Amino acid sequence: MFENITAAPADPILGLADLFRADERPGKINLGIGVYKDETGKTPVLTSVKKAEQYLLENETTKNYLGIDGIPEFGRCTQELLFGKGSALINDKRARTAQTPGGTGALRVAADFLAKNTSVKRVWVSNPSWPNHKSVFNSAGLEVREYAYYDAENHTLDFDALINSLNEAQAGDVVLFHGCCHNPTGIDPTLEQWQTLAQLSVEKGWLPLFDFAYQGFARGLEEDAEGLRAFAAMHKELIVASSYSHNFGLYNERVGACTLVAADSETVDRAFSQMKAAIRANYSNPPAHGASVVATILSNDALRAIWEQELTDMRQRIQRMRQLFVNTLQEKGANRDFSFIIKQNGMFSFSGLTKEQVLRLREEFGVYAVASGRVNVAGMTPDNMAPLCEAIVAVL
Amino acid sequence: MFENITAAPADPILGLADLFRADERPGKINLGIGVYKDETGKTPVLTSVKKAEQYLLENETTKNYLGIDGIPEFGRCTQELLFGKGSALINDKRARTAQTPGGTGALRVAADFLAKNTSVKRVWVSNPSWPNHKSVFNSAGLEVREYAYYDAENHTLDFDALINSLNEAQAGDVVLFHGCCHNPTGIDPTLEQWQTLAQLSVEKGWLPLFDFAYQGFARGLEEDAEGLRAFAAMHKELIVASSYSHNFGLYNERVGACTLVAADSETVDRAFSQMKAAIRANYSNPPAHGASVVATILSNDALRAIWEQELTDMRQRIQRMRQLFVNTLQEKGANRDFSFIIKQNGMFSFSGLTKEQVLRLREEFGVYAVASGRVNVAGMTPDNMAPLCEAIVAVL
Ligand SMILES: Cc1ncc(COP(=O)(O)O)c(CN)c1O
Ligand SMILES: Cc1ncc(COP(=O)(O)O)c(CN)c1O
Repeated sequence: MFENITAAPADPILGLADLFRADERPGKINLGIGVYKDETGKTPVLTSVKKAEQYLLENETTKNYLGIDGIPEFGRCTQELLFGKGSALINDKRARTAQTPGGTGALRVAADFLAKNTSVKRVWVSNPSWPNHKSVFNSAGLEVREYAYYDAENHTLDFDALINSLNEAQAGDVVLFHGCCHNPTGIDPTLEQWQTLAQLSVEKGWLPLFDFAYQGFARGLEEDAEGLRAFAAMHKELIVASSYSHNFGLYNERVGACTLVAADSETVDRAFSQMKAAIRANYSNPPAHGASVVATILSNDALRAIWEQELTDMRQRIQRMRQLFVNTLQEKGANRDFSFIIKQNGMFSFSGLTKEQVLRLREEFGVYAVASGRVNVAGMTPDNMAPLCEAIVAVL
Repeated sequence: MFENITAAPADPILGLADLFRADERPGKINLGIGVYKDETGKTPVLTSVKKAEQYLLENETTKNYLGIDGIPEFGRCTQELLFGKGSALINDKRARTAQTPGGTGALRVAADFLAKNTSVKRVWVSNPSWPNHKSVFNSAGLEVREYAYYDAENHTLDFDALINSLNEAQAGDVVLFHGCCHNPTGIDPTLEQWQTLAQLSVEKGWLPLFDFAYQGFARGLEEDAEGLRAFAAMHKELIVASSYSHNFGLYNERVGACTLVAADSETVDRAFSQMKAAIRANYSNPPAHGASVVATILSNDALRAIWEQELTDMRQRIQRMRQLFVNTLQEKGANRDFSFIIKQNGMFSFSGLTKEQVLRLREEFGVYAVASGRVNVAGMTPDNMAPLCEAIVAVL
């Protein structure tokens, strides 16, 4: 049966790690990572998270299955985090949240629900986007189309091209929006541009799908949701796939949510029963540990206070590294203006390097970046900043 | 979109649960549960699991992503549990294991791998089987056909009718086998029958898919894989979906595995890359806590000794209840012969009640069982045994 199964290509983010590990050169730097890293080069367990795990160790009396949709307060809490504490969507019971294995899992559940219960045939993703986007929608049997987004010349959101590619793009098509900290560009719409897109979205009959993987990493917990919130005000229907992998450092516990909103309560319950039937035929019911940690933090005000500070420090570390990257570049002799880096948000940016400059830094120097020129600013430390910058000045 | 989504039909097993917590009238017995309960009626955390979780609290320094296929050690220990300590499959490197979200998640990733990389169009499951088998194979786009299994009259394995229905199965079809503790029947093949089914499988060209959700609950760890191991001896290729939800009490942490064996290592390496591509497009990589707990216990001889003892006592509790149920039925005055309960394995048996006898049992009060007649013997305690048997005698 398996004799003539072909190999499956190297994953563009994952494949680079092996290459790295296996290189065993001295002062090598990996900017191809997809995880926050602190000043010392590591990805620690948050203190709030370790305190909430001690609590669970002492209080759990059973590991009996969660409901198909998970922990209830996990769902109340992510609804307030996404839509704000007094949202009409919450008071009018127009939203339903299922706990899922990570943001990727929420995205696959949304895709299987849409494919099996709806007329959606196509989803529009930005060019560029996180490459596993195309694979979850394609696995569910959905066509993915690309809209323009980025200006390589100016390192900006070329809004006009985005709006023009989103023409025609039929009523009943899904448009996927990154809520904040665009991966791979770090270029986000302004609140005026989000409000325009929201208006255009209801004029055109699109179904907005927000991918929210990085809330809290651009400007703040509430600021980062204004885009979503501008759509949620004008739309009857909406889907949000969020992750708690980054803002809680819970990467391997698979903590995310898939939120469904419909015009009203009765319609969200009918549509959410089919979302649950899609979960049941995939993994049945969700991972409890990671999500229990999130519900314990978010609901205990001491713990939450400490988590918010831990998140603020992760956000400020990335902003320091963005200023220090372009300053050191100007100092070591960089030939080009790289100030756009300071404008961009979260852990990713396109460095503005050629595929051949990205192989030059791997081969010659210790520097590892994704072929696209995407670097992760959290991989830079005040310590490796000068050898990294000398190496890219050398390939400019 | 969503305006006219129809409600999903209530899940047979899970739908009874809410009717149960809505009754709240006094000495209600729920025998429709899918989990082990002890003499208290509780589903405890194993103390071996509490001990391994504290070790993880003290020793984890990161929650950074696992590989797509999960924890290594977890994979090796799963293969020795399944295939035995020195099996040629492990020494020839013919097997590859991916850590998965539960036994249901393993079934779904085997199903997407099979639907996307293979000529399989059908899977044969027994009649009866766990209701969710049809649904995960169907969500992957696979046809499920049914082979005969149970003898309603004699309460046995109708072997002649199973061989016969399986002659309709073509080469390149996957046949699904419950490894031990058949759900809902609890009727398992003898080793002589397993060996028959293996030989016949080799010459007719079936692809074996074993679902092993209860290893250790009928006889013992090794005794329970005896059937798997007869197929593994003569087959080039096979797939095993296993769960650690029941023998470890790790239900809501979603701990299972999917094992691929092929003719040789380079073939299973090429096919396993396609399996990992299917995982990546589903939930990206697996939940760490539960599998970390399984690998810690299995790795350490002290913890593994305590676990084996905890599994022994669960297995002996089910066996005592099977005995005490047919004895109490006898002395409470049952006019049917329930001897067959003693012969069956693990938590489930068909009681041999009609649809209208289980409805009246429930309404005329107390006892909740699946419409099918399926009873979970671990929901019976020495305390509720006589009123339960009272009510069953009352309806024959
Ligand atoms: C845009 C985007 N969406 C979804 C995800 C997935 O999140 P998770 O790690 O929980 O799968 C990522 C990766 N972190 C992402 O960058
Ligand atoms: C036969 C069978 N297979 C698979 C599963 C699923 O196991 P899990 O809960 O780990 O997904 C079950 C349910 N426990 C089952 O009874």
